[PDB]
Amino acid sequence: MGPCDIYEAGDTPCVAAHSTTRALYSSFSGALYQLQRGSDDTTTTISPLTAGGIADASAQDTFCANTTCLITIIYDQSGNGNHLTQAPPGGFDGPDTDGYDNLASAIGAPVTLNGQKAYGVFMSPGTGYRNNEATGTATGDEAEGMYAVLDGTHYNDACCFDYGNAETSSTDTGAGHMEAIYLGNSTTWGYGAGDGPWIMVDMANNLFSGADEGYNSGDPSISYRFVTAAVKGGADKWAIRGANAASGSLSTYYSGARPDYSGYNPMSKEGAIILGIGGDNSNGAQGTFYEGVMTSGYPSDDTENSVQENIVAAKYVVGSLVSGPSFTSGEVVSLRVTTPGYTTRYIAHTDTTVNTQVVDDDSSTTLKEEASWTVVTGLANSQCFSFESVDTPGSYIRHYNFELLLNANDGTKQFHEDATFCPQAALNGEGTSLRSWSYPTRYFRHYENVLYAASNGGVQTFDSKTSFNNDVSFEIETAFAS
Ligand SMILES: *[C@@H]1O[C@H](CO)[C@@H](O[C@@H]2O[C@H](CO)[C@@H](O)[C@H](O)[C@H]2NC(C)=O)[C@H](O)[C@H]1NC(C)=O
Ligand SMILES: OC[C@@H]1O[C@@H](OC[C@@H]2O[C@@H](O)[C@H](O)[C@H]2O)[C@H](O)[C@H]1O
Ligand SMILES: OC[C@@H]1O[C@@H](OC[C@@H]2O[C@@H](O)[C@H](O)[C@H]2O)[C@H](O)[C@H]1O
Repeated sequence: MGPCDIYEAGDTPCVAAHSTTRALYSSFSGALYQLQRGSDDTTTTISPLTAGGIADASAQDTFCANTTCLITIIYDQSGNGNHLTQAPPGGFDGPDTDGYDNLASAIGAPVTLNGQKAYGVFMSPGTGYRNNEATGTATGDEAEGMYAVLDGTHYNDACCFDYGNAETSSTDTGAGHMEAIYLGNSTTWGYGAGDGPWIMVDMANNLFSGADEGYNSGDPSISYRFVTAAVKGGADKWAIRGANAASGSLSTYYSGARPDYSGYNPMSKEGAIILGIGGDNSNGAQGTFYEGVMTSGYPSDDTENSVQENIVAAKYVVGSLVSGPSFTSGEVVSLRVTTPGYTTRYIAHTDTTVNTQVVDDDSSTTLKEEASWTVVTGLANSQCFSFESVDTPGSYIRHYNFELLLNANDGTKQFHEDATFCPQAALNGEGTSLRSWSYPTRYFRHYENVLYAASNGGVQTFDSKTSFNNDVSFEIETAFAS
């Protein structure tokens, strides 16, 4: 039995079921999600290896070979057709074309379910999926239950990383017009004990960590690499239950009556489905979606313990983020451009500007240093790396407004995440392709001799698809700074 089988057995069936990693029903064998490579814009679907099995990753790898990929659709295994597509603009606009949010990369969250490779949905700020016209999802004050397996170590405080019930107009229509899971350390509304993140319930104009608006000590900081967030709501009653999806039971952080404030009882849920964003399209949050569902009816604590147990069984385990050459901490390297007509330039810098210059043995000591980088363990992820200036120690290469700059490490989380880059076998085949970690859709890329955290096609002029593969492939060579 898969999650939704258990939910069916409990008389609280799924009305929406999403996951890019595995089937949620034992008998499901259809398409899980859809891909689309930047090479030719053509698509393809990835399904389970076998009925109710894990996703056929190799197929995604085959399809995305020597190019970039995005997840265009996360199908609803339930049959209701509540697939999740690119989120539209609402109370806020997305960073993508005409106000849309960004589709996520297909390789930003590689994992293995019981030894089998699969891909999660790594969402950077500005990314979001939605379905404003679902079927079967609770509305009005109707009871419902939901859950999700997220990455307890990927998130922020910006509004809002959700997965649940939202408004069908993509606008904030007031309190009680939402019921979605939330995971982050935002404190603009509710919040819990510790530094976070916290599993909270977005009920519109308020993320709730418990009964009282604002602070609630009953909701603890939950930060496992694989978190199971279970949330349910009914007639003047709801609850927050969390657990290490990798192992163990669900714990109850909240159980009781609706927060005692106008508009929260009875509820006024509209029935749309959102992911990685807020009900009015707030898109400043980040997270990782592995699998999750919504249901009709208030699930019994028992029913949920079964789902959790099944999850633990799925055996989630972080997957390799690196491919290609790769480096070793403490290694001093020099990165050479492979694009035809620029093959004698190296990634260097002029103060905080990271660019490409012509460096050779006649070059000054200063430039050989500005063109030499010390590779240290990824500031935000030990699997990957961060690049430190040889000439300017204490500073690393980080993206800002998507421009590679040379700033000093200020010890913060932001800096850490903006300075982490993961090695991938060069798209053109020559060397490595340095993929951002916090923005898996972006790679080190030179555009008119200046470095950017560019995507294969986008809203920035430097996101150009023209010469992309070459502009993101670099050869690792001996550091000029010896
Ligand atoms: C959410 O958690 C992060 C990480 O602990 C907090 O970030 C720090 O941010 C402040 C405000 O900029 C800096 O003084 C600290 O130096 C940062 N520390 C780290 C470790 O990054 C963030 O403030 C938290 N958000 C809220 C709303 O409380
Ligand atoms: O690389 C992208 C990103 O740029 C920096 O933030 C800019 C910030 O984001 C919006 O709220 C506003 O446009 C601006 O204040 C981050 O350092 C980096 O991750
Ligand atoms: O970074 C070097 C180079 O810049 C970008 O293209 C520049 C383009 O080429 C000629 O047609 C003109 O000089 C200019 O519009 C590429 O992305 C990159 O390889």
